[PDB]
Amino acid sequence: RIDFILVTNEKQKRKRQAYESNLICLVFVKVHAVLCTYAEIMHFNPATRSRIVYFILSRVKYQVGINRLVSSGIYKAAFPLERYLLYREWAHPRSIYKKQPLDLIRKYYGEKIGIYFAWLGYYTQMLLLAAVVGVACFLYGYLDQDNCTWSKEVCDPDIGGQILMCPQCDRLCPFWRLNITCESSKKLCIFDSFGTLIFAVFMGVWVTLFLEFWKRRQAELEYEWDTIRVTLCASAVFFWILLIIASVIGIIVYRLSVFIVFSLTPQMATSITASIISFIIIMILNTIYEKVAIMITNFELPRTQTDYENSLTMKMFLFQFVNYYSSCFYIAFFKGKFVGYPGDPVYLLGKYRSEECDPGGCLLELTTQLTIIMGGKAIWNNIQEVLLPWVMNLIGRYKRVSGSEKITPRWEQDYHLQPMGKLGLFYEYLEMIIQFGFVTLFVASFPLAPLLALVNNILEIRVDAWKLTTQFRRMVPEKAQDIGAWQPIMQGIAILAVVTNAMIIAFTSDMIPRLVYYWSFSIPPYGDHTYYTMDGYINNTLSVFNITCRYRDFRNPPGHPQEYKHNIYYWHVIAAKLAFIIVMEHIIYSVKFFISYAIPDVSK
Amino acid sequence: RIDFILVTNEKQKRKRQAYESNLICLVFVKVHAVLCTYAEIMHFNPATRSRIVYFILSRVKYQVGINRLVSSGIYKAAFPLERYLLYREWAHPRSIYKKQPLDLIRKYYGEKIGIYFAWLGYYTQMLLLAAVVGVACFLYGYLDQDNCTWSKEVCDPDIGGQILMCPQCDRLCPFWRLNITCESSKKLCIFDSFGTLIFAVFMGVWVTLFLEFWKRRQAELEYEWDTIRVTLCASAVFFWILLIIASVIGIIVYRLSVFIVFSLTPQMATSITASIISFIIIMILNTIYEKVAIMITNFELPRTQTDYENSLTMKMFLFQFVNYYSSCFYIAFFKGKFVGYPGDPVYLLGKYRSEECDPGGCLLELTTQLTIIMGGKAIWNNIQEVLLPWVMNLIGRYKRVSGSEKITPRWEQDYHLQPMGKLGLFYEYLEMIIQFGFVTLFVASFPLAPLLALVNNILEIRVDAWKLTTQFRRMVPEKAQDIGAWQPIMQGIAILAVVTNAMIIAFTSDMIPRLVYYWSFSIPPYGDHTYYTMDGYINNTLSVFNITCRYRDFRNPPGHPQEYKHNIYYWHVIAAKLAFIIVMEHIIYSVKFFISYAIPDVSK
Ligand SMILES: [Ca+2]
Ligand SMILES: [Ca+2]
Repeated sequence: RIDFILVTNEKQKRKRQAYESNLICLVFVKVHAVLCTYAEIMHFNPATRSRIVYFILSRVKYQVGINRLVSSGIYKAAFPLERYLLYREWAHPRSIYKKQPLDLIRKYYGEKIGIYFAWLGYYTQMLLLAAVVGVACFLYGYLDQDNCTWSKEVCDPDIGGQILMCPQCDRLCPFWRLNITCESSKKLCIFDSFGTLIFAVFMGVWVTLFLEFWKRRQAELEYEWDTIRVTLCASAVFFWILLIIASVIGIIVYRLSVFIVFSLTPQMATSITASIISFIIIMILNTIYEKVAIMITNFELPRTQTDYENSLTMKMFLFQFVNYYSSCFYIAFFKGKFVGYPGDPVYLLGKYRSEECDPGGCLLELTTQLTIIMGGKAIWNNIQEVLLPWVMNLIGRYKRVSGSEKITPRWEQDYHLQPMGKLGLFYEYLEMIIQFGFVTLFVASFPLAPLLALVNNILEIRVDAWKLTTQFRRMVPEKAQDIGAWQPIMQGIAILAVVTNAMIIAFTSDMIPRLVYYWSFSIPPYGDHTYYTMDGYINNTLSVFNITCRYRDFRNPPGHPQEYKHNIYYWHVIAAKLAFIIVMEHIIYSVKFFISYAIPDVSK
Repeated sequence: RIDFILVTNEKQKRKRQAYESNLICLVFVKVHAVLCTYAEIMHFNPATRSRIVYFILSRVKYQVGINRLVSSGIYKAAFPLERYLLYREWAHPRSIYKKQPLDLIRKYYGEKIGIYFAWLGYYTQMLLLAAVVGVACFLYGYLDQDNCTWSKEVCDPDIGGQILMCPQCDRLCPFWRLNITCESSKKLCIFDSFGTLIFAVFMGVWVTLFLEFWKRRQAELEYEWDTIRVTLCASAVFFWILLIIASVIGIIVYRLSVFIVFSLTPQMATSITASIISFIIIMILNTIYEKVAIMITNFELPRTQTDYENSLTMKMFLFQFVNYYSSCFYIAFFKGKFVGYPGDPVYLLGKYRSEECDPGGCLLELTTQLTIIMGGKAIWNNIQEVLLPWVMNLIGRYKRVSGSEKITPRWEQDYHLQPMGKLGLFYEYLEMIIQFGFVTLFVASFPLAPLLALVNNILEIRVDAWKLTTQFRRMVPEKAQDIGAWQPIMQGIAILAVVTNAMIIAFTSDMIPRLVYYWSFSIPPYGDHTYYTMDGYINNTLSVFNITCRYRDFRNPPGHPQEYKHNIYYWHVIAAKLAFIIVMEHIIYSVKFFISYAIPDVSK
């Protein structure tokens, strides 16, 4: 029974006939394994039966491997050929919610694809406790939003009506009031109130437990399963940061476009629309960033893709890092900053002015860009994988695909299946490490981003199950362990996540400015109250600006001793911002030190 | 030739005679190795000749090892028996400065003691580049101290003479002027000026390079050489923090003693004297902390000392951490804080007041406590090791000790030598990890603390060479690698050092308050000058206090809007303190990420 099938005319022909000769123990050439004699050199099962015959295909070149032989063009394809159950209890409609038979991914696909499919299946249950603490925040961020006087002053037009602010832009830009920030700041109080600073502190607890409990999990998965130089790297990173700023400026021009033609408030309709339009070009500029990441690595020194696990990963992911997240690193740490003396922008070192944010925290503009990137990439990378097959279950496959595991010699049909690609699950880990660096990078806001990534991870655990089972020409059942190049990147994201979640709460969410006013401006030092009460916070926080209106900034009022230089309060909150950065990092980095000390990695 | 020598009466006698029987292939019993037959079970040289016969002594107990046999009392001692050169070119006066033959510590003592003696020898050259950048600071902290107007106002009695401060203590405590802080603040400007915030940033660069270049070094050393549970651990840490605060209060009462009987200013003579008196009791309370660390581990569960490498290390070092450093963690983060409304102390939750620091930064009280702890422990732990032998080279040893390597059967003389102790180089790594967590914990101040620890590490590299060669009964040449339990502790000190050096500069050194005044109070916002100049900083920084005098604090003057609550400036500097914590950690933790990425660990 079959294990692997292969498929200037006479000049390449003599290059081909000599390799098949010592392999011996259109028309497609069968193999079958002499089977034992290469099973002792490396340390039955049809998934293993394709392994050893690929190990046979590894050593013997020619006299004058299919690495350069298929890349030259002599061969057109070389490919291989339990499956019935993986369409029923693990694939689609006949049943879709049943626990994943991960040891029956060893049975078919091994651990190249299993260590993604248990890292996905662990991720989903680890997103389950992370989504109820999104629903918990959705409970007391919305249902508790009837008294909290953050999003009650802003929607009462008596506390939030007469608050006449300044324009942001220069021309065609109004003196816009408050009471136009209510439909955004009635749902803003579910994203920030108290159970996000519980939740992001929980997320920092979560991601540093998501790691370590997976570190115990993959150890259990390791248990149940087997076991000129500084000049060349310079001009690869140096053209890169020149192309980072293209991606940072990609959103902003498409921020310069849609905001003109426009003007369920239109402000939510626009922030959806620009995060659709920027989602178009980040879908486009993703294609270029794969092609300019290949041509920099082949212009880099020789190693087959096998070294691109260390080099294309650190370039193509890190392009995707810049392509996806450095737009969101704009709406978060660089958008809302740099207003000055006459509302002085930094003018962005050119002839135009720079742009500002709104007085609710600029987190809502993030949290919809966060939503419909990670929930648009969830759609678009699970609609692209039902459009490649150009149908969803055309043929019946009721008694036929049982037979395709029975015997059913069909390799003319398996030639029609698309090849897996030269890089395997590199493109599939990429769209999840992109998702994982969305659930943990910008999560203070939108705590249901686990739930959105939960029902995604009930489908993506099943749609990637389905296209591996039905659609793709079968990948070689390679045995790897420790998923590899992403685990320093996940920890590289997670240590960056403890910084950036804390920088989300401090520098792009006005909850520390709320925390402080509760504790240090409604006490009678600088305040007018008896005990702690959040009454009167929206007038009590911002800076007036004489016509020589308020703007989202902590600055001395004009007509005071040192005006448009900061306050005690810009100084206190930025000192409490920087303390919250300092405290919550030194606690989460201690709990990361404690929890990894509290439980050993190897299985109990 | 000899490899290892051993040495109710009849009741213990029958327990003894049966072990020697199958070992066969006062009066001291020789051994010599049947030598080959245990050299294949584990994977010539007299240093190895004592290894394999100790490996022979490992398996065969008795029928009814010297672990429990010498601990019971049947045996009185069991011990073992190239050496001429290690007294000449590596030991003392005949020659003392010659490069250490570290591979000739493999020749005699192996890698139990060699991996300390190359970790010391690397440490010394890595303290050499760290001491010139102490001399560089000693150049432009002293020789540049003629204009800097920090320590020129304080010694000019015209800028620092009329500055009439407040008392610190309550009774017998004066209204003390300035011009009594000049002899301390003429040498204060060598400890803090610019080339300490270069140097501590250099130290944070240094310790994160001291690690990684040793990580490359020990890899080269690995290359050239071989290859109820939560309830029991609770009440060990819970009685401990009750004994931490004894060590914190150990200094303060001996701060309450000497400061009464007293009152080259007497203030330098007192800070030497109390850091002599606290050095007495920390020498005393060290003895208790060894005895209460043993009796907690034998009251903990059974493992011979072999598990005490993981448990006595994490208790006895961590006692020494608390015994030595938590006095210096008092003079640094908890001494100079908590002054309040009528100069309100926190009263230390009792019937007495609390105590304050001086207006130069409280770093000088640290830097002499830092000096004469680490330079008194350098004396006392290298005078205790010339007093145990009760002489230094009594006998001639010119042609005799050459003969002790020639043959010279002398085991009656080697019985007189003191035993090495049950724990080996645990007490010798301890006094250096104590020194290493002095060079890197509290180093912003005293940049010659590498040079003090350099000439120490020319003697300690030689006095520990000498007592290993002449004095001690020879340790068993055990082969270990990665020095072990201290390498997570060194990295545990070093990641704590990046925090605490930055917390030295910010929270216990007024250089950030100098940095800020240079940049943000002598510009005309809040200032009265044309360009940046450090003129007028000592009046311009502190808080007046109506009789209702200045004190080292950033507070609103009485008779202002919200008095004795902080300023823009307490708010700016503490925001720039916390930023300097944030920036220099995120740069040093990035350079730690960059340098460990820049160079691979395994040898080139
Ligand atoms: Ca997929
Ligand atoms: Ca010593």
